[PDB]
Amino acid sequence: RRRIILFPVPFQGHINPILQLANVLYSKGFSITIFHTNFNKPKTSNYPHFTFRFILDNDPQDERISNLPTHGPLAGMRIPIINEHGADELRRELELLMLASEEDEEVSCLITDALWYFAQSVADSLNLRRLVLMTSSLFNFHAHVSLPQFDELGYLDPDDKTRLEEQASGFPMLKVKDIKSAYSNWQILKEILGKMIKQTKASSGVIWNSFKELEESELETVIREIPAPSFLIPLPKHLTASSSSLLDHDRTVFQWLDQQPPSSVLYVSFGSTSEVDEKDFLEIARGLVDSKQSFLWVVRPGFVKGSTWVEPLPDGFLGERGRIVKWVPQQEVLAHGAIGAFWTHSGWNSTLESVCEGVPMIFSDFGLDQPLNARYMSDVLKVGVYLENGWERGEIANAIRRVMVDEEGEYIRQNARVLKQKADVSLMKGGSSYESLESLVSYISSLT
Ligand SMILES: O=c1ccn([C@@H]2O[C@H](COP(=O)(O)OP(=O)(O)O[C@H]3OC[C@@H](O)[C@H](O)[C@H]3O)[C@@H](O)[C@H]2O)c(=O)[nH]1
Repeated sequence: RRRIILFPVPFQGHINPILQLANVLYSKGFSITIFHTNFNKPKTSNYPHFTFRFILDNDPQDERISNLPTHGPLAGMRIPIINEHGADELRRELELLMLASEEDEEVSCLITDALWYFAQSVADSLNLRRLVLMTSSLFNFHAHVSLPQFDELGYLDPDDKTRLEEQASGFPMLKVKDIKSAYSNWQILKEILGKMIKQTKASSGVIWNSFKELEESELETVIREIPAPSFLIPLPKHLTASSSSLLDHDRTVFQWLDQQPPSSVLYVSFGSTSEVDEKDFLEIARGLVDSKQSFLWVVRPGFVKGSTWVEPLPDGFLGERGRIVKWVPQQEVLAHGAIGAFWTHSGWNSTLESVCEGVPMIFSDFGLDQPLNARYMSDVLKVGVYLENGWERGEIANAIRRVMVDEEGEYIRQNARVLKQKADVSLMKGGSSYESLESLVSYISSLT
Protein backbone atom coordinates (compact mmCIF):
# COMPACT_ATOMS: atom_id res chain seq x y z
CA ARG A 1 0.00 0.00 0.00
CA ARG A 2 1.35 3.40 -1.15
CA ARG A 3 0.52 6.98 -0.13
CA ILE A 4 0.82 10.09 -2.29
CA ILE A 5 1.11 13.56 -0.70
CA LEU A 6 -0.19 16.46 -2.78
CA PHE A 7 0.43 20.16 -2.07
CA PRO A 8 -1.73 22.65 -4.04
CA VAL A 9 -1.42 26.35 -4.45
CA PRO A 10 -4.60 27.56 -2.47
CA PHE A 11 -6.42 29.24 -5.35
CA GLN A 12 -9.38 27.82 -7.26
CA GLY A 13 -7.56 27.13 -10.55
CA HIS A 14 -4.82 25.31 -8.66
CA ILE A 15 -6.60 23.09 -6.12
CA ASN A 16 -9.15 22.10 -8.79
CA PRO A 17 -6.58 20.39 -11.09
CA ILE A 18 -4.63 18.98 -8.15
CA LEU A 19 -7.64 17.43 -6.33
CA GLN A 20 -8.85 15.97 -9.66
CA LEU A 21 -5.40 14.35 -9.97
CA ALA A 22 -5.69 13.05 -6.38
CA ASN A 23 -9.10 11.47 -7.10
CA VAL A 24 -7.67 9.84 -10.26
CA LEU A 25 -4.63 8.53 -8.34
CA TYR A 26 -6.94 7.34 -5.53
CA SER A 27 -8.88 5.38 -8.19
CA LYS A 28 -5.62 3.60 -9.14
CA GLY A 29 -5.15 2.43 -5.54
CA PHE A 30 -3.11 5.13 -3.75
CA SER A 31 -3.70 6.63 -0.32
CA ILE A 32 -4.07 10.41 -0.44
CA THR A 33 -2.78 13.02 1.99
CA ILE A 34 -3.28 16.67 0.96
CA PHE A 35 -1.12 19.44 2.45
CA HIS A 36 -2.91 22.77 2.45
CA THR A 37 -2.78 26.21 3.95
CA ASN A 38 -5.77 27.19 6.05
CA PHE A 39 -6.18 30.12 3.64
CA ASN A 40 -8.69 29.31 0.90
CA LYS A 41 -9.03 25.73 2.16
CA PRO A 42 -11.43 23.33 0.36
CA LYS A 43 -14.47 21.78 2.05
CA THR A 44 -12.60 18.77 3.47
CA SER A 45 -15.90 17.12 4.37
CA ASN A 46 -16.24 16.60 0.55
CA TYR A 47 -13.13 14.39 0.61
CA PRO A 48 -13.90 11.65 3.17
CA HIS A 49 -11.36 9.43 1.38
CA PHE A 50 -8.47 12.00 1.69
CA THR A 51 -6.40 12.91 4.74
CA PHE A 52 -6.07 16.68 5.14
CA ARG A 53 -3.07 18.28 6.88
CA PHE A 54 -3.04 22.10 7.27
CA ILE A 55 0.41 23.71 7.20
CA LEU A 56 2.36 27.00 6.91
CA ASP A 57 -0.79 29.02 7.54
CA ASN A 58 -1.50 28.06 11.15
CA ASP A 59 -2.77 29.77 14.02
CA PRO A 60 0.03 31.58 15.77
CA GLN A 61 0.29 33.24 12.45
CA ASP A 62 3.61 34.45 11.13
CA GLU A 63 3.76 38.19 10.48
CA ARG A 64 4.66 38.10 6.79
CA ILE A 65 1.28 36.44 6.12
CA SER A 66 -0.48 37.44 9.39
CA ASN A 67 -2.16 40.54 7.93
CA LEU A 68 -2.05 39.54 4.26
CA PRO A 69 -5.66 39.81 3.01
CA THR A 70 -7.94 37.30 1.41
CA HIS A 71 -9.20 39.08 -1.72
CA GLY A 72 -8.09 40.87 -4.83
CA PRO A 73 -4.83 40.99 -6.79
CA LEU A 74 -2.87 40.77 -3.61
CA ALA A 75 -3.57 37.53 -1.62
CA GLY A 76 -1.25 35.73 -4.04
CA MET A 77 1.75 37.25 -2.28
CA ARG A 78 1.66 34.15 -0.08
CA ILE A 79 3.16 32.15 -2.97
CA PRO A 80 6.50 34.06 -2.92
CA ILE A 81 6.32 34.38 0.88
CA ILE A 82 5.87 30.64 1.40
CA ASN A 83 8.49 29.77 -1.22
CA GLU A 84 11.10 31.85 0.50
CA HIS A 85 10.28 30.94 4.13
CA GLY A 86 8.31 27.72 4.28
CA ALA A 87 11.01 25.07 3.74
CA ASP A 88 11.59 24.17 7.37
CA GLU A 89 7.89 23.82 8.23
CA LEU A 90 7.26 21.69 5.12
CA ARG A 91 10.16 19.42 6.09
CA ARG A 92 8.95 18.83 9.68
CA GLU A 93 5.46 18.10 8.40
CA LEU A 94 6.71 15.65 5.77
CA GLU A 95 8.99 14.14 8.42
CA LEU A 96 6.08 13.87 10.89
CA LEU A 97 3.88 12.18 8.28
CA MET A 98 6.57 9.71 7.19
CA LEU A 99 7.38 9.02 10.86
CA ALA A 100 3.69 8.38 11.59
CA SER A 101 3.18 6.07 8.59
CA GLU A 102 2.33 2.44 9.26
CA GLU A 103 5.05 0.17 7.92
CA ASP A 104 2.98 -1.72 5.33
CA GLU A 105 2.49 1.83 3.97
CA GLU A 106 5.12 3.82 2.09
CA VAL A 107 5.18 7.41 0.82
CA SER A 108 5.76 6.93 -2.91
CA CYS A 109 6.29 10.63 -3.69
CA LEU A 110 5.30 14.26 -3.20
CA ILE A 111 3.26 15.99 -5.96
CA THR A 112 3.23 19.81 -5.73
CA ASP A 113 2.07 22.68 -7.86
CA ALA A 114 4.98 23.75 -10.03
CA LEU A 115 4.76 27.16 -8.30
CA TRP A 116 6.03 25.52 -5.06
CA TYR A 117 9.56 25.39 -6.39
CA PHE A 118 10.85 25.40 -2.77
CA ALA A 119 9.43 21.91 -2.28
CA GLN A 120 12.14 20.42 -4.53
CA SER A 121 15.12 20.96 -2.20
CA VAL A 122 12.86 19.98 0.74
CA ALA A 123 11.92 16.61 -0.81
CA ASP A 124 15.55 16.01 -1.82
CA SER A 125 16.69 16.54 1.78
CA LEU A 126 14.30 13.74 2.86
CA ASN A 127 15.22 11.42 -0.05
CA LEU A 128 11.62 11.80 -1.23
CA ARG A 129 10.86 12.04 -4.95
CA ARG A 130 8.88 15.11 -5.95
CA LEU A 131 6.67 15.30 -9.02
CA VAL A 132 5.40 18.58 -10.46
CA LEU A 133 1.83 19.32 -11.56
CA MET A 134 1.57 21.97 -14.29
CA THR A 135 -1.66 23.98 -14.19
CA SER A 136 -1.20 25.80 -17.53
CA SER A 137 -0.55 24.54 -21.03
CA LEU A 138 2.49 23.05 -22.76
CA PHE A 139 2.16 26.00 -25.17
CA ASN A 140 2.64 28.65 -22.49
CA PHE A 141 5.65 26.70 -21.15
CA HIS A 142 7.12 26.93 -24.65
CA ALA A 143 6.62 30.69 -24.31
CA HIS A 144 8.32 30.67 -20.86
CA VAL A 145 11.46 28.97 -22.19
CA SER A 146 11.31 31.28 -25.23
CA LEU A 147 11.55 34.32 -22.90
CA PRO A 148 15.33 35.00 -23.21
CA GLN A 149 14.79 35.61 -26.95
CA PHE A 150 11.59 37.60 -26.37
CA ASP A 151 13.35 40.02 -23.98
CA GLU A 152 16.27 40.41 -26.41
CA LEU A 153 13.98 41.10 -29.37
CA GLY A 154 12.57 43.99 -27.29
CA TYR A 155 9.25 42.28 -26.55
CA LEU A 156 8.84 42.52 -22.77
CA ASP A 157 9.74 46.23 -22.58
CA PRO A 158 6.19 47.67 -22.24
CA ASP A 159 7.30 51.32 -22.25
CA ASP A 160 10.21 52.16 -24.57
CA LYS A 161 9.46 49.42 -27.14
CA THR A 162 5.92 49.48 -28.58
CA ARG A 163 4.16 49.29 -31.99
CA LEU A 164 5.36 46.23 -33.89
CA GLU A 165 2.37 44.22 -32.77
CA GLU A 166 2.03 41.51 -35.47
CA GLN A 167 3.57 38.27 -36.41
CA ALA A 168 6.04 37.27 -33.73
CA SER A 169 9.47 36.07 -34.15
CA GLY A 170 10.46 32.51 -33.65
CA PHE A 171 6.89 31.85 -32.77
CA PRO A 172 4.47 32.45 -35.65
CA MET A 173 1.46 31.38 -33.58
CA LEU A 174 1.28 34.72 -31.77
CA LYS A 175 1.38 38.43 -32.45
CA VAL A 176 3.72 40.68 -30.47
CA LYS A 177 0.53 42.08 -28.93
CA ASP A 178 0.09 38.68 -27.20
CA ILE A 179 3.61 38.50 -25.77
CA LYS A 180 3.39 42.00 -24.24
CA SER A 181 0.04 41.04 -22.65
CA ALA A 182 1.46 37.79 -21.29
CA TYR A 183 4.50 39.30 -19.50
CA SER A 184 3.28 42.84 -18.78
CA ASN A 185 4.20 43.02 -15.11
CA TRP A 186 7.61 41.67 -15.99
CA GLN A 187 10.10 41.06 -13.11
CA ILE A 188 7.68 39.95 -10.47
CA LEU A 189 7.09 37.03 -12.81
CA LYS A 190 10.65 36.20 -13.86
CA GLU A 191 11.96 35.15 -10.49
CA ILE A 192 9.22 32.64 -9.87
CA LEU A 193 9.02 31.67 -13.55
CA GLY A 194 12.80 31.28 -13.36
CA LYS A 195 12.95 29.21 -10.16
CA MET A 196 9.77 27.32 -11.05
CA ILE A 197 11.17 26.23 -14.42
CA LYS A 198 14.57 25.49 -12.86
CA GLN A 199 13.07 23.19 -10.20
CA THR A 200 10.49 21.43 -12.38
CA LYS A 201 13.43 20.63 -14.69
CA ALA A 202 15.04 19.18 -11.53
CA SER A 203 11.88 17.30 -10.45
CA SER A 204 11.35 13.57 -10.92
CA GLY A 205 8.39 14.04 -13.28
CA VAL A 206 5.99 16.58 -14.72
CA ILE A 207 2.23 15.96 -15.01
CA TRP A 208 0.49 18.18 -17.58
CA ASN A 209 -3.26 18.95 -17.47
CA SER A 210 -3.68 18.48 -21.23
CA PHE A 211 -3.79 15.79 -23.93
CA LYS A 212 -1.37 15.03 -26.75
CA GLU A 213 -3.59 15.94 -29.72
CA LEU A 214 -4.46 19.27 -28.04
CA GLU A 215 -0.86 20.56 -28.07
CA GLU A 216 1.02 18.20 -30.35
CA SER A 217 3.17 21.01 -31.74
CA GLU A 218 4.53 21.69 -28.24
CA LEU A 219 5.53 18.15 -27.22
CA GLU A 220 9.07 18.30 -28.62
CA THR A 221 9.99 21.35 -26.50
CA VAL A 222 8.82 19.71 -23.26
CA ILE A 223 10.71 16.52 -24.17
CA ARG A 224 13.86 18.53 -25.00
CA GLU A 225 13.80 21.05 -22.08
CA ILE A 226 12.69 18.82 -19.19
CA PRO A 227 14.79 15.67 -18.52
CA ALA A 228 12.12 14.41 -16.12
CA PRO A 229 9.32 12.23 -17.61
CA SER A 230 6.19 14.06 -18.75
CA PHE A 231 2.61 12.73 -18.64
CA LEU A 232 -0.35 14.39 -20.40
CA ILE A 233 -3.62 13.69 -18.59
CA PRO A 234 -6.85 15.64 -19.38
CA LEU A 235 -8.30 15.89 -15.86
CA PRO A 236 -11.72 17.36 -16.86
CA LYS A 237 -12.34 14.20 -18.94
CA HIS A 238 -11.91 12.18 -15.75
CA LEU A 239 -14.00 14.22 -13.31
CA THR A 240 -15.37 17.65 -12.49
CA ALA A 241 -13.70 19.95 -9.98
CA SER A 242 -17.16 20.45 -8.48
CA SER A 243 -16.55 19.29 -4.93
CA SER A 244 -13.36 21.37 -4.58
CA SER A 245 -15.29 24.64 -5.12
CA LEU A 246 -14.56 27.41 -2.61
CA LEU A 247 -17.88 29.21 -3.21
CA ASP A 248 -21.33 27.65 -2.84
CA HIS A 249 -23.02 26.56 -6.07
CA ASP A 250 -26.21 28.27 -7.28
CA ARG A 251 -27.61 25.11 -9.00
CA THR A 252 -30.98 26.88 -9.43
CA VAL A 253 -29.45 27.52 -12.86
CA PHE A 254 -30.24 23.97 -13.97
CA GLN A 255 -34.03 24.30 -13.71
CA TRP A 256 -33.67 27.34 -16.04
CA LEU A 257 -31.29 25.66 -18.51
CA ASP A 258 -33.88 22.83 -18.72
CA GLN A 259 -36.18 25.40 -20.36
CA GLN A 260 -33.88 26.46 -23.19
CA PRO A 261 -33.71 24.98 -26.69
CA PRO A 262 -30.50 23.00 -27.34
CA SER A 263 -27.29 25.04 -27.91
CA SER A 264 -29.18 28.34 -27.50
CA VAL A 265 -27.45 29.65 -24.33
CA LEU A 266 -24.17 31.53 -24.06
CA TYR A 267 -22.32 30.79 -20.81
CA VAL A 268 -20.23 33.75 -19.57
CA SER A 269 -17.61 33.54 -16.80
CA PHE A 270 -14.32 35.44 -16.45
CA GLY A 271 -12.66 33.18 -13.88
CA SER A 272 -12.10 33.37 -10.15
CA THR A 273 -9.72 36.30 -9.90
CA SER A 274 -10.54 38.81 -12.59
CA GLU A 275 -11.93 42.25 -11.98
CA VAL A 276 -13.15 44.87 -14.31
CA ASP A 277 -13.70 48.61 -14.24
CA GLU A 278 -17.39 49.28 -13.90
CA LYS A 279 -17.30 51.15 -17.17
CA ASP A 280 -16.12 47.94 -18.79
CA PHE A 281 -18.66 45.82 -16.95
CA LEU A 282 -21.58 47.72 -18.39
CA GLU A 283 -20.17 47.43 -21.87
CA ILE A 284 -19.95 43.69 -21.47
CA ALA A 285 -23.53 43.72 -20.31
CA ARG A 286 -24.70 45.72 -23.33
CA GLY A 287 -22.80 43.43 -25.69
CA LEU A 288 -24.78 40.50 -24.25
CA VAL A 289 -28.06 42.42 -24.68
CA ASP A 290 -27.18 43.47 -28.23
CA SER A 291 -26.26 39.85 -29.08
CA LYS A 292 -29.95 38.89 -28.74
CA GLN A 293 -29.09 35.37 -27.48
CA SER A 294 -29.89 33.89 -24.07
CA PHE A 295 -27.04 34.11 -21.58
CA LEU A 296 -26.19 32.71 -18.18
CA TRP A 297 -23.51 34.97 -16.75
CA VAL A 298 -21.46 34.25 -13.63
CA VAL A 299 -20.37 37.51 -12.00
CA ARG A 300 -18.33 36.61 -8.95
CA PRO A 301 -18.69 39.29 -6.23
CA GLY A 302 -15.76 41.65 -6.46
CA PHE A 303 -15.61 41.14 -10.18
CA VAL A 304 -16.68 44.72 -10.54
CA LYS A 305 -14.49 47.61 -9.53
CA GLY A 306 -15.50 48.73 -7.19
CA SER A 307 -18.87 47.39 -6.22
CA THR A 308 -19.94 44.49 -4.07
CA TRP A 309 -21.73 42.57 -6.75
CA VAL A 310 -23.64 44.13 -9.60
CA GLU A 311 -25.04 47.39 -8.24
CA PRO A 312 -24.47 49.25 -11.53
CA LEU A 313 -26.88 46.89 -13.32
CA PRO A 314 -30.24 48.48 -14.11
CA ASP A 315 -33.87 47.55 -14.37
CA GLY A 316 -33.78 44.20 -14.99
CA PHE A 317 -31.59 45.66 -17.69
CA LEU A 318 -30.84 42.10 -18.58
CA GLY A 319 -33.71 40.09 -18.63
CA GLU A 320 -36.09 37.91 -20.36
CA ARG A 321 -33.23 35.91 -21.71
CA GLY A 322 -30.36 36.82 -19.42
CA ARG A 323 -29.57 35.51 -15.98
CA ILE A 324 -26.85 36.56 -13.51
CA VAL A 325 -25.50 34.23 -10.80
CA LYS A 326 -22.62 34.45 -8.32
CA TRP A 327 -21.09 30.99 -8.91
CA VAL A 328 -22.02 27.69 -10.63
CA PRO A 329 -20.62 24.19 -10.97
CA GLN A 330 -18.96 25.36 -14.17
CA GLN A 331 -18.17 22.12 -15.97
CA GLU A 332 -21.62 20.64 -15.24
CA VAL A 333 -23.09 23.75 -16.91
CA LEU A 334 -20.78 23.49 -19.94
CA ALA A 335 -22.09 19.90 -20.25
CA HIS A 336 -25.79 20.86 -20.25
CA GLY A 337 -27.37 20.66 -23.72
CA ALA A 338 -28.68 24.25 -23.60
CA ILE A 339 -25.13 25.67 -23.71
CA GLY A 340 -24.12 26.59 -27.26
CA ALA A 341 -21.11 28.74 -26.47
CA PHE A 342 -18.85 29.84 -23.65
CA TRP A 343 -17.44 33.35 -23.29
CA THR A 344 -14.32 32.79 -21.17
CA HIS A 345 -11.34 34.73 -19.83
CA SER A 346 -9.10 31.95 -21.26
CA GLY A 347 -7.99 30.56 -17.91
CA TRP A 348 -6.46 27.19 -18.67
CA ASN A 349 -8.87 25.15 -16.55
CA SER A 350 -11.96 26.78 -18.01
CA THR A 351 -10.55 26.46 -21.54
CA LEU A 352 -9.75 22.76 -21.09
CA GLU A 353 -13.16 22.18 -19.47
CA SER A 354 -14.93 23.71 -22.45
CA VAL A 355 -12.72 21.73 -24.88
CA CYS A 356 -13.63 18.54 -23.06
CA GLU A 357 -17.36 19.37 -23.28
CA GLY A 358 -17.31 20.34 -26.98
CA VAL A 359 -18.40 23.96 -26.45
CA PRO A 360 -16.91 26.62 -28.81
CA MET A 361 -15.72 29.78 -27.12
CA ILE A 362 -15.39 33.54 -27.22
CA PHE A 363 -12.06 34.61 -25.71
CA SER A 364 -11.23 37.65 -23.59
CA ASP A 365 -8.07 37.74 -21.48
CA PHE A 366 -6.63 39.44 -18.44
CA GLY A 367 -3.00 38.68 -19.00
CA LEU A 368 -0.50 36.02 -18.00
CA ASP A 369 -1.09 32.82 -19.85
CA GLN A 370 -4.56 33.81 -20.99
CA PRO A 371 -3.89 35.74 -24.21
CA LEU A 372 -1.75 32.83 -25.49
CA ASN A 373 -4.38 30.24 -24.56
CA ALA A 374 -6.81 32.50 -26.42
CA ARG A 375 -4.61 32.85 -29.50
CA TYR A 376 -3.81 29.13 -29.50
CA MET A 377 -7.42 27.91 -29.28
CA SER A 378 -8.74 30.56 -31.68
CA ASP A 379 -6.09 30.40 -34.45
CA VAL A 380 -4.46 26.93 -34.25
CA LEU A 381 -7.37 24.74 -33.09
CA LYS A 382 -10.00 27.33 -34.17
CA VAL A 383 -12.60 26.46 -31.58
CA GLY A 384 -13.60 30.06 -30.92
CA VAL A 385 -13.13 33.71 -31.71
CA TYR A 386 -10.80 36.07 -29.85
CA LEU A 387 -11.91 39.61 -28.93
CA GLU A 388 -8.38 41.03 -28.80
CA ASN A 389 -9.25 44.75 -29.01
CA GLY A 390 -11.03 45.14 -25.68
CA TRP A 391 -14.70 45.63 -24.80
CA GLU A 392 -17.04 46.97 -27.44
CA ARG A 393 -20.69 45.98 -27.66
CA GLY A 394 -20.84 45.71 -31.44
CA GLU A 395 -17.74 43.51 -31.68
CA ILE A 396 -19.02 41.51 -28.67
CA ALA A 397 -22.44 40.95 -30.25
CA ASN A 398 -20.96 39.81 -33.58
CA ALA A 399 -18.53 37.41 -31.88
CA ILE A 400 -21.34 35.81 -29.86
CA ARG A 401 -23.54 35.58 -32.95
CA ARG A 402 -20.87 34.23 -35.27
CA VAL A 403 -20.01 31.44 -32.85
CA MET A 404 -23.62 30.72 -31.90
CA VAL A 405 -25.92 31.47 -34.90
CA ASP A 406 -23.98 32.56 -38.04
CA GLU A 407 -23.50 29.93 -40.75
CA GLU A 408 -19.96 31.32 -41.09
CA GLY A 409 -19.12 30.00 -37.63
CA GLU A 410 -20.32 26.44 -38.28
CA TYR A 411 -16.72 25.29 -38.81
CA ILE A 412 -15.88 26.69 -35.35
CA ARG A 413 -18.72 24.68 -33.82
CA GLN A 414 -17.70 21.59 -35.77
CA ASN A 415 -14.10 22.05 -34.58
CA ALA A 416 -15.26 22.18 -30.97
CA ARG A 417 -17.34 18.99 -31.39
CA VAL A 418 -14.41 17.16 -33.03
CA LEU A 419 -11.79 18.35 -30.51
CA LYS A 420 -13.98 16.83 -27.77
CA GLN A 421 -14.05 13.45 -29.57
CA LYS A 422 -10.25 13.58 -29.71
CA ALA A 423 -10.15 14.07 -25.93
CA ASP A 424 -12.47 11.05 -25.46
CA VAL A 425 -10.53 8.91 -27.91
CA SER A 426 -7.28 9.73 -26.08
CA LEU A 427 -8.88 8.18 -22.94
CA MET A 428 -9.62 4.77 -24.56
CA LYS A 429 -7.15 1.88 -24.58
CA GLY A 430 -4.25 2.67 -26.92
CA GLY A 431 -4.92 6.43 -26.71
CA SER A 432 -2.37 9.10 -25.73
CA SER A 433 -3.97 10.07 -22.39
CA TYR A 434 -4.72 6.46 -21.41
CA GLU A 435 -1.09 5.45 -21.93
CA SER A 436 0.21 8.52 -20.03
CA LEU A 437 -1.92 7.62 -17.00
CA GLU A 438 -0.78 3.98 -17.15
CA SER A 439 2.84 5.17 -17.39
CA LEU A 440 2.42 7.67 -14.54
CA VAL A 441 0.87 5.12 -12.20
CA SER A 442 3.56 2.51 -12.93
CA TYR A 443 6.24 5.19 -12.57
CA ILE A 444 4.98 6.31 -9.14
CA SER A 445 4.80 2.65 -8.06
CA SER A 446 8.51 2.19 -8.88
CA LEU A 447 9.70 5.27 -6.93
CA THR A 448 8.49 3.22 -3.93
O1 LIG B 1 -18.65 29.77 -11.69
C1 LIG B 1 -17.63 29.14 -11.73
C2 LIG B 1 -16.55 29.67 -12.36
C3 LIG B 1 -15.38 28.94 -12.39
N1 LIG B 1 -15.32 27.77 -11.81
C4 LIG B 1 -14.11 27.01 -11.83
O2 LIG B 1 -13.04 27.86 -11.59
C5 LIG B 1 -11.87 27.34 -12.16
C6 LIG B 1 -11.12 28.51 -12.72
O3 LIG B 1 -9.88 28.17 -13.25
P1 LIG B 1 -9.38 28.94 -14.48
O4 LIG B 1 -8.13 28.39 -14.90
O5 LIG B 1 -10.47 29.03 -15.39
O6 LIG B 1 -9.01 30.42 -14.10
P2 LIG B 1 -8.71 31.28 -12.82
O7 LIG B 1 -8.49 32.57 -13.38
O8 LIG B 1 -9.74 31.21 -11.82
O9 LIG B 1 -7.33 30.80 -12.30
C7 LIG B 1 -6.47 30.07 -13.17
O10 LIG B 1 -5.99 30.87 -14.25
C8 LIG B 1 -5.45 30.07 -15.31
C9 LIG B 1 -4.77 28.82 -14.82
O11 LIG B 1 -3.67 28.65 -15.66
C10 LIG B 1 -4.17 29.07 -13.48
O12 LIG B 1 -3.53 27.88 -13.08
C11 LIG B 1 -5.21 29.58 -12.50
O13 LIG B 1 -4.65 30.74 -11.92
C12 LIG B 1 -12.35 26.39 -13.23
O14 LIG B 1 -11.88 25.10 -12.91
C13 LIG B 1 -13.85 26.47 -13.19
O15 LIG B 1 -14.52 25.24 -13.35
C14 LIG B 1 -16.45 27.25 -11.19
O16 LIG B 1 -16.42 26.17 -10.64
N2 LIG B 1 -17.55 27.95 -11.16
